Amino acid sequence: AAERNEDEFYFGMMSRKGPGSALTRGKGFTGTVDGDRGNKALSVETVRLLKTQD
RNA sequence: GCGCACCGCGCGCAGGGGGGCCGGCGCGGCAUCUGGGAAGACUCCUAAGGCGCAAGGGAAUACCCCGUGCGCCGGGGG
Repeated sequence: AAERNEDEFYFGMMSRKGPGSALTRGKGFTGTVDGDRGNKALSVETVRLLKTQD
């Protein structure tokens, strides 16, 4: 954290959401980067399929 | 009709059959009036925007709140 480069660029930054700050995260601030549970916003046709099943 | 005063009524109670059919309650209609809901698509349809589903974040942690992907309607213009 001391010897980091402020103008650094990685291409995972275009596909990840950073740790933020206490002001952009607020009470839900830990110092970490969130990960993916594999959940997704599912479209309306396939939810119609899943609710005919239900 | 028994017990209580065999110098008395009435009383504690078992309950027959009908009565005053007095009022409440129950059920049935009730031309209207009253209230609520539904309601006509000219009407009302919450606004120039809203709604739904699925994910994401936060909690008064039963409720609720905020703005990503899919859709559904709408206003305006046309």
